[PDB]
Parts: sequence; structure tokens; C-alpha cells
Amino acid sequence: VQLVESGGGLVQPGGSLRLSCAATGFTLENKAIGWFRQTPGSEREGVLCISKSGSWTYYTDSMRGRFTISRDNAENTVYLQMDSLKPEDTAVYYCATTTAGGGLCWDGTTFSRLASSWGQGTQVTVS
Repeated sequence: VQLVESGGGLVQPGGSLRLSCAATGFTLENKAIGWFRQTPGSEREGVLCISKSGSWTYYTDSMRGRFTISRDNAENTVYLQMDSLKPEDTAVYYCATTTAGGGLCWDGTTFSRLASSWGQGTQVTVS
């Protein structure tokens, strides 16, 4: 079982990107998927999580309206849309899911430490 990311890229400020988190081997409909960003030499930080029941938990307190999240069950994929991109958004982005924690988003530190599957990471650069 694995989580596969894509949709990264490099755009000017003001652009937008949509990241995807695709599951092979299991159905995301019953799980919570959380997104995190990291730059080398700094700790991961939560962005946004969608629970099994579909609630959105914002780990970040910055620019909440720019980040949106959706689940496509037909494709077994979760999407993170990022609008109005700024240079400070440049980072590697990861999705993650937990088997423990039972479909809840928790908070950012808890979810990241509990996570049992990680995406491979995708580069987002705003220049």
C-alpha cells in the first residue's frame, strides 16, 4: 500500500497549483488525509487535513482561504488546491494518512507523528 503525490511545479506569485495524493491498495473514503510542508533544515508543518467524515481541519493559521481540499472517491485520490501562491509557500509538500487515530485529523504534530503512510513528497516553488 502506498500514497503517490503529483501536481507540483514552479509558478510566479499569484498562480495556483493543485496537488494530488493517490492511494494504491486501500480506499481513502474511510481515512483522514493531512498535508504538510517542509524545507530542509526546518521541521515539517501542518497545512490542512480532511477527515473521514469530510470536515476540514486547518493546521496553519495563515491564508486559510487560499488552501482547499477535496476527496475524489472514484479516483481514490485527495487533492490540495493552493491559490494566490506566494514565495513563502515554496517547500516540499507531503500527504499522509494514519491507520491509528481512526479517521480523525487530530492536530498537526499528533497527526504527523501518528502517520503510517507518507507520500514521496513534491516540490512547490513560487518564484
